[PDB]
Amino acid sequence: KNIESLFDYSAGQFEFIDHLLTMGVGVHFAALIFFLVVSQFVAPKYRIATALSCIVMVSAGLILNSQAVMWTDAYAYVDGSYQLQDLTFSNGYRYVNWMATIPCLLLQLLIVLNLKGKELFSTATWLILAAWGMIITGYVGQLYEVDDIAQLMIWGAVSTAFFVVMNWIVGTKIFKNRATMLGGTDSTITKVFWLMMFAWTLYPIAYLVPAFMNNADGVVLRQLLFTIADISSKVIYGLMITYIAIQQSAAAGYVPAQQALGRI
Ligand SMILES: *C/C=C(C)/C=C/C=C(C)/C=C/C1=C(C)CCCC1(C)C
Ligand SMILES: CCCCCCCC/C=C\CCCCCCCC(=O)O
Ligand SMILES: [Cl-]
Ligand SMILES: [Cl-]
Repeated sequence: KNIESLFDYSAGQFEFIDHLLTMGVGVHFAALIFFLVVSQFVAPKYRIATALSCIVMVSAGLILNSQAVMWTDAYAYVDGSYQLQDLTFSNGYRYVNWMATIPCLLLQLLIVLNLKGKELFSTATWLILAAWGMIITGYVGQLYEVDDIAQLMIWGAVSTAFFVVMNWIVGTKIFKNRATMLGGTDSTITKVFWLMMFAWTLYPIAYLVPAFMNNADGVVLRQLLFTIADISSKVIYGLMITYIAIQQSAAAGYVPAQQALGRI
């Protein structure tokens, strides 16, 4: 049901996609160790924001690892090209993983925005419901990326509605709570918003690839877009969230944070 299954791949195409996924694994698990070691310099009220980056690194790293092995399982070099065998490859498992990873990305944002208690629980709940609506409708949509492009487009429009509303909740909370933030991170959090708008928008572009580039090179392009998007939305994002957490920790008087920033 996926466009990947439609084509044979050149050695170059096949190996490049393998390398993209493998590099993806390496970057996320390398970042994992960084987040782990810097977590001790985060104040208790923000430390979970850095823990969530560890959780996202392993979750994302595992899905990329799984995709890479699925890729090599599904294709074998036969008569001069990589051809589909008995096992299958699908990006559908990425969508399932987003059900977990996107709530984690959203939660760590709410934490460094200094949301607490009732507002935190209510905002997270609405955000996660919007996100799940987006992911589920998008998942249904990509079931038709070969059979019914029109249906892909309509489910995509519904998903985009959830996306836009989710982004509005995010922006509203960011620009409202920006003033509460310490150590100059009121400025930093503004860049985080724009990073999210940029990086998360790469995913619907990848979703539309079967509509505007239904060939083997389109398959490469989509994996390339996912790679840019994953690294930006999880790793670069996580680094900014952790920076914000440490900076606010230091400004709040947490001595390990002050000491850590002092060494650099
Ligand atoms: C780490 C993974 C992330 C941040 C994934 C984000 C995914 C999206 C923003 C997906 C958006 C979609 C649309 C807005 C329309 C087409 C269907 C989706 C689900 C690909
Ligand atoms: C934050 C951005 C992270 C970027 C990650 C992607 C790094 C590698 C990017 C690709 C370089 C272009 C490779 C040339 C493609 C050759 C075409 C092919 O062989 O199929
Ligand atoms: Cl604290
Ligand atoms: Cl993920």
